[PDB]
Amino acid sequence: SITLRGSAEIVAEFFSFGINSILYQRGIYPSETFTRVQKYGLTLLVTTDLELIKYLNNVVEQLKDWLYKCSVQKLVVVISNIESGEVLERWQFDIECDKTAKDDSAPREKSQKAIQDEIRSVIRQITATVTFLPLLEVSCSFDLLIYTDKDLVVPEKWEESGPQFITNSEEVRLRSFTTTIHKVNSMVAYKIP
Amino acid sequence: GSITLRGSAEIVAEFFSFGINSILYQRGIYPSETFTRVQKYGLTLLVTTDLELIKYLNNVVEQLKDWLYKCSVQKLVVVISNIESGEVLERWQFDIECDKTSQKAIQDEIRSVIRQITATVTFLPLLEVSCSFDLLIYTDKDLVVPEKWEESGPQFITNSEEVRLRSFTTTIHKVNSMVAYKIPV
Repeated sequence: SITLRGSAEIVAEFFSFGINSILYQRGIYPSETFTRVQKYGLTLLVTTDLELIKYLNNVVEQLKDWLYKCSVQKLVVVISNIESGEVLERWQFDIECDKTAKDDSAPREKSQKAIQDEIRSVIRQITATVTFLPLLEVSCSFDLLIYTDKDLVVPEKWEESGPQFITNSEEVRLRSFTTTIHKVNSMVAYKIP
Repeated sequence: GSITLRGSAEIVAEFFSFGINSILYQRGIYPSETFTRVQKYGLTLLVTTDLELIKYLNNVVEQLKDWLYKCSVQKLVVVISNIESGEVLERWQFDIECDKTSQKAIQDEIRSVIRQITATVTFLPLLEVSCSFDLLIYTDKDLVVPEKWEESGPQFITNSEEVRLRSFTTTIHKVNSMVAYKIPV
């Protein structure tokens, strides 16, 4: 059994490792930037750069918050050529949320194993994605997007931003894990050569 | 759907290998740590490193590289089925575009395949039980095919835990033959 207490966390945790494993599997940050660790029963890499750690701790944390409340539905990783500004790759996580859970008599029935396994297969897929994605050879920087309700108060630093879709694109839809309180559809979108 | 492998023989085999590999990875048939990244044709590819499999996937692919140099094999079909159940779980079908026998060319081919395989694994349910592989080499009713290859086929077992796969077996199914004609007038 599992509760909003934690299902908020599980998904936040996912975004940490995912965003890391995206950044590493892409060439966003240097390969030696990251360290080899165990989670979900795979070996993923998380970053070492203090700047990037402090950064992600803030987002993983801020998401944990909003997930509890069901404010956030989209999280996007926008990979853009820092030389030009142009967008080259775009990882997009849709978050179907079950509002009627704050009000649940009993915790949902679903083993840790279950959920920690649906993910093992998502992350696993994102990894095998490496073949057909085009290679980023220009200096690229990333950026997060969070989609949320107008009916929410967001800390002062954030600010409204264009969607930044890819001029000429090709998407590929991926597996979707779910805690029964949060479903996360994941799909990548690359620039057609 | 079904994936189309176009090319000469020395190649189409290698492609099959890359695909049947990707399937084993993304479906968690073997573990994650079973595999490794290797680069060939300027691409990165996931391939397995369990010696059992390599031996087997090799002998079957070599014999396939052969039947192919003359376009005798029409389609390969992989049939992941529950091992006690019997019930099929999913089929992976490869249609062959046979050419009897630069690099930008190959490159695009591999991608379309891995990309196909990948977009597919999206819609499949999670696997959760033990299971058997059944490779089906579909060939011309006529063939140098040794008797053993048909019906029983060569196979291997792995009772060792940590691996979904339990038996992988190949078998040749001879069906008909095709001849392309024109009609100049």
